[PDB]
Amino acid sequence: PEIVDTCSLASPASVCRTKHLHLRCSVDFTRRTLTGTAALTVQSQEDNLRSLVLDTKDLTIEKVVINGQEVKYALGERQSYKGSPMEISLPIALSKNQEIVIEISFETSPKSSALQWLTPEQTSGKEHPYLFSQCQAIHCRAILPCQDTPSVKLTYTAEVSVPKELVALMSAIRDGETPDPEDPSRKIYKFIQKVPIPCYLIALVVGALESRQIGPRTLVWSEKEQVEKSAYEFSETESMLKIAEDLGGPYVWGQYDLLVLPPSFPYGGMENPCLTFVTPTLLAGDKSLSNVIAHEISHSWTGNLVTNKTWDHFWLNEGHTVYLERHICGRLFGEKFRHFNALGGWGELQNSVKTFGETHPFTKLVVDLTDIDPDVAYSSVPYEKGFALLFYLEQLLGGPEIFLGFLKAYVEKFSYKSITTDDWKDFLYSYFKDKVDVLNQVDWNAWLYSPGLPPIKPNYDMTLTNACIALSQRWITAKEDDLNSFNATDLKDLSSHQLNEFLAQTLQRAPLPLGHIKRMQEVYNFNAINNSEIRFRWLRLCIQSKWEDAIPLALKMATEQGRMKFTRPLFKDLAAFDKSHDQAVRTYQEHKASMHPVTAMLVGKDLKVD
Ligand SMILES: N[C@@H](CCC(=O)Nc1ccc(OC[C@@H](O)c2ccccc2)cc1)C(=O)O
Ligand SMILES: [Yb+3]
Ligand SMILES: [Yb+3]
Ligand SMILES: [Yb+3]
Ligand SMILES: [Zn+2]
Repeated sequence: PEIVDTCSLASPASVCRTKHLHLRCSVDFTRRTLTGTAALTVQSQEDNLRSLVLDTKDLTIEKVVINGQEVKYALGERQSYKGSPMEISLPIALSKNQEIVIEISFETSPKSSALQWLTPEQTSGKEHPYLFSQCQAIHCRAILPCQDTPSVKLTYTAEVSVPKELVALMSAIRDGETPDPEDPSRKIYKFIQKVPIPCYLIALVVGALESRQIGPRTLVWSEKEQVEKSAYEFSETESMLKIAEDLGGPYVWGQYDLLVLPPSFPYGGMENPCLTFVTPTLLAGDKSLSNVIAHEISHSWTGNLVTNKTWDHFWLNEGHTVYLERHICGRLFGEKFRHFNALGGWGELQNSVKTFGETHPFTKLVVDLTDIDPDVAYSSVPYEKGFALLFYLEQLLGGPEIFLGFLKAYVEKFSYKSITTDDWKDFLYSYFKDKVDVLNQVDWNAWLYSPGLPPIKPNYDMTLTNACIALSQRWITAKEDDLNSFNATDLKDLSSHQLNEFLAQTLQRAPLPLGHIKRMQEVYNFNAINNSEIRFRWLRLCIQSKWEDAIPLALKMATEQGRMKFTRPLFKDLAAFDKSHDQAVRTYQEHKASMHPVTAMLVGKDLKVD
């Protein structure tokens, strides 16, 4: 038995394992480069090892040093999105289990697909620049040479130099600050990560950062003007950490800090160990998007502790994480709320399947990513098909109490390791050996490997959903003589989550007649709502229903923030509406140079330009 990562060009885990990284680097805002040395401790897994291969993407290599001597190296030609393979020739041949430190002096490209450089005018303070990393899935190679695969896990110590008036933070514990020994006006921040992580969890941020304390092991980081709203928005963090510890075992990372990025941050969150990255679009002003925090918190076990071996098995990361997320929200707000969110996720699943097509290879639970850019295939499917499976099994195996017992053991058995769907399923059968017959009733083939909607829908409690269906249906079937009965009172007992679910449900039946959508704004005033989730679905409904007045609103939102879940479909909807098409394409061309590289490439492909 042997399994290879088809997203990596580096030497595989069965040949050699990276065990440690010493990073010393300089952050240069003038050149937009990351400069420095990456010292890799490498353990050989076979006898007679003469050379290894590492991943790179648009990297400049200065020199390769092994034991104080320069050695031979060769970069192969670029294989599109995978980058360029780097063969390093070792001077002394390695036996099984032997270690060598390989020091690579590197410079990053200004166009690194891992990083976004912000000018002062692109930030909030407007006086200092900004940089952030997003390595997931395979962008770490665009920062440093590494085995860019989640099948390898490594500790790391880092030392990064930044201008005196800026703060560096990494996916590690802060080791304190001391001025550069060979310095301009600079500060050299030190970091240590004692826990072995996959390299996609390596992260760096540099900007005019200030912090506020909101929990015993939690600090919110952001620019001065965001720190206030953030401290309030995420107050529930420690209480979420506590419930997550009860569900998955002890939290091993020591510290759980949050960082609120610039609006161009491409995701809801990123579970960078010790330092969760979140979008500023979470700042609703009422804590209502805090499920995203629960999500990143849950990754401290499912994802960061037990890690997908290859990206083919991404669903292990996200399925279990969404499962724990919804349990945190459930234990906080009630079991009925947990069902409401679970049904809404099925809803999102339905949408991804309709969008891709019910026979699309990207709707499979386990996808073959041979010659597929992980960024193109990314969707809600692994999240929600993954949640549905676990949810279904939970109901099948006798409830959440029993299944959370499996979950805890699963985290315990596979902690600090990298696993496949098969390891998971094999452990499932091992744990529930008293229930093998029940497990053989499940259509494993269809769930794991079939496209489309799952072969079976779980059971959902409907308490909080009914009012959403009632109202959505009323609008969807509305005629002229219903329009005057619609009223602000329709919304009186609805939470922001229910409002969102109402719009999601109505969006599935778009377009609605223009007159009806105009009447919707007349009676509900959905334009005045700043909740990003609500605004997003609302503006999509408007654009898809041919409302011209919504064009500048959707244009504003699509470019005033970068979160791909909002930005991409807004651009797509605006391209599909003939009134806005030209303007959508023009707006993207003006904004693309100052957008995030991954977001730019994706929106560009969405729009069929370049
Ligand atoms: N982890 C964060 C979001 C950023 C992220 O997951 N990045 C990312 C990007 C591309 C990926 O690609 C693999 C993906 O294309 C895929 C799709 C379907 C099935 C398996 C894998 C995986 C993760 C979070 O959950 O809050
Ligand atoms: Yb150089
Ligand atoms: Yb340079
Ligand atoms: Yb009627
Ligand atoms: Zn996740």
